[PDB]
Amino acid sequence: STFAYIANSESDNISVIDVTSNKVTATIPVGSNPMGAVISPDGTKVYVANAHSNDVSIIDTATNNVIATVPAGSSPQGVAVSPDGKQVYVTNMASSTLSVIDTTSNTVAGTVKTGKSPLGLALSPDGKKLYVTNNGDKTVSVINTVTKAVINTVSVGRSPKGIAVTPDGTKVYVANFDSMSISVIDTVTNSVIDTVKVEAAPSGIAVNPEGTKAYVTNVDKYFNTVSMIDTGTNKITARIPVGPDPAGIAVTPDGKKVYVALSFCNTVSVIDTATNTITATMAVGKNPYASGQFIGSIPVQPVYPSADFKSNITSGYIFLSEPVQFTDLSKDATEWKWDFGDGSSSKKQNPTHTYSETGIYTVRLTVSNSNGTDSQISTVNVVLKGSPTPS
Repeated sequence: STFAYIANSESDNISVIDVTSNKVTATIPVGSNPMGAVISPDGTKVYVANAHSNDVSIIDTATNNVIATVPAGSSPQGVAVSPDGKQVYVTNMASSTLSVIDTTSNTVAGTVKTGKSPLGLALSPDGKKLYVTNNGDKTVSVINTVTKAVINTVSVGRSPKGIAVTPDGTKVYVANFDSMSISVIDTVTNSVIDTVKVEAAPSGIAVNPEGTKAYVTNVDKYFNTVSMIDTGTNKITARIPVGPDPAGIAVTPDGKKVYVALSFCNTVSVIDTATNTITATMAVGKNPYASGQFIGSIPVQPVYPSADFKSNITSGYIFLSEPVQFTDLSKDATEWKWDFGDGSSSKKQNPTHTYSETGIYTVRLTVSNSNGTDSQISTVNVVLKGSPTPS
């Protein structure tokens, strides 16, 4: 049960996607301008940064329900979850602070002054060090999660954004958006040990489970790509063309797929890490952003409805003004939404419809329940008696 949680900033909701079928299985309303979603290590909770409502939504992965809303700082952007799931970290861009949230009480247990305009954050594997990119300061703040103090300020490039730590915790990669480079930090000394020059504006960063490769989203008018970086040489080895303004990015836990949210297109592109090719691009909410750990396996899967139906159409076609009987065959559905493909619709389970003009119509059935949604399509050929029949 592996899923992706995409924050649709302009529709104030979260798109849940089954990474196995690349299908959106649910849409969860949250706060205002959700800019980030992250799943806890155990996969039981998802945390969402609502930029315009200065708070965090907490979602129960078993029911897709928001169970709480914790107030944060000014303009929350990114979230990270401690290895045990007891503390949630949030970057507050406008107030240049970091909120530390206690998950046993779901309340703010600390506020740390970061660099100017913090954005990206990534936690060390042991959970003791948090790394924050101060986007408006050309620096990364290294915070001691125990003392809640910045123990070191690493100098990086201009407008640092995306940031990630390797699985073995030896290196932290930093995307310097305006400097067209990627800083590499040695966690042992918090020293920049290498700066990788790139073709465009590096934005998001994600290291694969093996720690061998790091994927980077690069912004450039018309030449947007998803680049790869060999963690052993710190050199780009491949570039994959993607839609405009790629931002956030994540690798699936099995390392087979790469998810990229295209805010400008209201879609999410899926890449096969084996062939470095785009194997799918699906629609989500408006202005999707997905930073950090937004993909993970959950122990309990919510009971999703399964759309399916049939009609009284036998010959593959139907005559003009001849009624069509639709029978719902969906599983675990409590709500129906029929689109006949002619501008009319229905909310009845088993609707009847008559078309007023000949033609080929697309009939879509969208079923839903407290946990999510599912859809089914069907083509209906309406013709006159004696007219040519379909193949």
